[PDB]
Amino acid sequence: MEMEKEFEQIDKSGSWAAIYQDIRHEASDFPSRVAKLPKNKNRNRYRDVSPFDHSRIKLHQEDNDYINASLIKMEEAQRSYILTQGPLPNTVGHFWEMVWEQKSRGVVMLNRVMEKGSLKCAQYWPQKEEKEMIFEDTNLKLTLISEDIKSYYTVRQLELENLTTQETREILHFHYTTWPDFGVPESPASFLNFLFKVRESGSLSPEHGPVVVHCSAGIGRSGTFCLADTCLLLMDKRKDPSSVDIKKVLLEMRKFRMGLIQTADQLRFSYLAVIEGAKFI
Ligand SMILES: Nc1nnc(-c2ccc(O)cc2)s1
Repeated sequence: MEMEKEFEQIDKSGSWAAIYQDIRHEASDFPSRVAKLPKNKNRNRYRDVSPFDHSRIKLHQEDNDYINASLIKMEEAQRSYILTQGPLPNTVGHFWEMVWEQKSRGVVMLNRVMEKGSLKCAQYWPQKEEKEMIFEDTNLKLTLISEDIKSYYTVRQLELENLTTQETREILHFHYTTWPDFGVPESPASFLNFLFKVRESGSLSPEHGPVVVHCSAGIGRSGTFCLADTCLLLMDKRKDPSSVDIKKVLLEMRKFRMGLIQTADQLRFSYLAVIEGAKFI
């Protein structure tokens, strides 16, 4: 069923809350035993948001390999994403270790450091060229190279250095700065513009490790970003773009991380973004 018609049918009937609960009811349930170990309690931002054991990212160290991060592997679309939480004061070194080990080119950030008067994630990148950051626990150095500030997003060039080998890599930081404190954006136009800027960079392409995507919990806004991207790629691989079922794509993605899309308003916004983006695809 053409999703644009399914959309008007749900909207006219006001059944967004009913569709969303059906998804929550059918979603996969897999163990997260490593996330709930007592040694990991200070590695988790939210008690109710954990990575499944089968899909979790492992840090390459014998001490403790745990980070709140999942590999979402979309087989038909041929795209992979790492979804993670906003880093904590004691996990900023783990975060950059993961970026290094997984060979990521891009980091996508969909939140502000402060929202609703509370801290949603650590200040995990340098704000001035001449004041670099050193992570002593993971032996990494991070330098701000340049910054391009626009109306809806900021793009930063960073240099990450493995102090152990003196190898360096260029990381691009794509920071969407205008998602509102409550609700979802009114138009998907600036979110779609942002997504196509990330694509243009090469960050989502198979010659690199998976893109790292985060918000505060790494399931709501982060879920919207990967669902829209995968749906638009599929609408292009299929003889009948109309065969793309956004609810079936979301349940597939929920096999890899729990809770993707946190509200009925985020589900509706995801439909809007894909409907509007398809008009350019
Ligand atoms: N009426 C139409 N159905 N499909 C179209 C299409 C699909 C993929 C593209 O890359 C460009 C155009 S137009």
